[PDB]
Parts: sequence; structure tokens; C-alpha cells
Amino acid sequence: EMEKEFEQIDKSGSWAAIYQDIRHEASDFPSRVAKLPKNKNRNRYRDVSPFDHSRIKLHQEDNDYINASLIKMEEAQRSYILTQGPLPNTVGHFWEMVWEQKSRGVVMLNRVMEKGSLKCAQYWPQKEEKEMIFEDTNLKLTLISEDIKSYYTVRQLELENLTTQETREILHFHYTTWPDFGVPESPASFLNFLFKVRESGSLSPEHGPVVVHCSAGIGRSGTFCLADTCLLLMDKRKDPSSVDIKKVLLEMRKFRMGLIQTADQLRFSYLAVIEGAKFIM
Ligand SMILES: Cc1sc2ncnc(N(C)C)c2c1C
Repeated sequence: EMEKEFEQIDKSGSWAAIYQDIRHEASDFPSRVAKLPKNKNRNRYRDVSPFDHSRIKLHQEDNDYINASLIKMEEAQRSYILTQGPLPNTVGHFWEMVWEQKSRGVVMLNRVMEKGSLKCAQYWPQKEEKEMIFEDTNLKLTLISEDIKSYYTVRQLELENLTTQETREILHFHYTTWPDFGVPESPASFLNFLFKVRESGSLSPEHGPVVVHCSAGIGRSGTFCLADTCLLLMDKRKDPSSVDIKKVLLEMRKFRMGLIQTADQLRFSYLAVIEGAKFIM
């Protein structure tokens, strides 16, 4: 049982050691499309690339590339798109991906500015009456409503395909209180946020995969889909304590490199799953 594994690693202070064994064991697949010179300005970080086998392709004949990966968790029946925070020049590609993949939710785990630098383009409207038009991808985005709470904001957005005049409602879930340095002290507000995204229907198989991002789409984004998948597997299995968080993380790392960036994020992921689990038992 992980609760005991948690105390063992914690009492021994072995988090940096566990984390290194995960780094060592992690899959390595080609990322040739990401490294093409015509795609250099489509990537926020030169060392964070989608694998070719799991990359999301845009349906535009010119350049199909976006820094985004499909994470398919077969046993949990959960899919996620993990992506980088859009760049000024990729905001249109981001919304094209949301449209083409039939996503119902976008989960954002960063602020636009952190540590005095821009982590992300402002890719949604700030006011009802000031909609955004993405000329390159022929999409219109309108803010419908905004509900600001202590730890997160939920926004209802309308995305319109200007080509076909179809419209869809997108839910934007913005976790606003992840600290600039390290991880939250308690997973309570993170778990409430998770169950809010679930209650929305955004993680359900009758929609396309949820889009999850932070700045790089690997660290906080990793913690989100690791906690969700682990908790779902505990519901599904005859023996809930058969769930090994290290094994689940390695399965997820087949689909996108570097998920969970620090030993602190790994410790936080264990805490989140343990607390969530105990919130059933
Ligand atoms: C950590 C949280 S928040 C939340 N909201 C509604 N239902 C829940 N259960 C019991 C599945 C939870 C859990 C386990």
C-alpha cells in the first residue's frame, strides 16, 4: 500500500532517489516532427517535444504540427491531451485542436505571468463584449460567463467555426493558486478542483479528450492526469492497493516525456492520491 511506501520514502528522505529511478526507466521515442526547422517557433521550450507516435495532428494541409500529446490510459478508459501554454503565434492552432478533437474542457494550471515572466499567451477573452477572432484558423471565441472562486475560476466560452457556423460550449477550468515555487502544502484545493472538472462531464467518454496545460505541459499537467487516473483505477479494481503510482507514471511517460518535473511534484502526487483515496474509505 502506497500510504506505507509514502512514510518509508518520507522517513528515509528517498524522494530524489525514487524520482531518478523513474527518470532512468522512462521511455524514449523519436520526436522528429517537433525538431524540423519550420516548427522551431511552434515550441516554447527546445527540450520539451511531443513523441511522433502520440502527437496531435492539426487538420491543416500546410503544417499539421502542435506541441501536444494524446495520453491514452486503456485500463482507466481516460484520454488527455497535454500541451504547452500557447505562444502568441499558436493561439489559433490551440483552438483549432480543441475544435478538431471535440474537447469539452480546457484545464489550465498556471497564471499567465509567474516569476515576472510570461508563461502563456492570453488565449481567451477578458470581457463578454470583446470576443477574439483567430484569422489563421477561422474561429471565433466569446466569453459567456466567468465564476471566480478562491482557488480557481471557471469560464463558459463559445467557440464558433466561422467556416460552418457551428458553435460549441467549452469550459475553461483555471487553477489560479499553484505557488510560483514548489507545490501546494495541502492537496485539498487541488482535489476539489479535480472533482469540479469531473462533475462538469469534461473527462467523460462522450466528449473528446480534455486539454490540460501549464507552461511546458509536463509538470503540473502531469500531476493532474496522474491523480485522476490513479483514483479512477482504485474505483475500478477488485484490490484498490494494487495501484502502483510509479507504474502508472511510467505508462503515461510512454506518451509524453518528462511528466512530473521534480521530486516535490512526485511527493505531491502521492499525497493527492492518498488523501483522495481516504476521502472514499
Ligand atoms: C477528493 C474528493 S473531492 C470530491 N467531491 C465529490 N465526491 C468525491 N468522492 C467521494 C468521489 C470527492 C473526493 C474523493
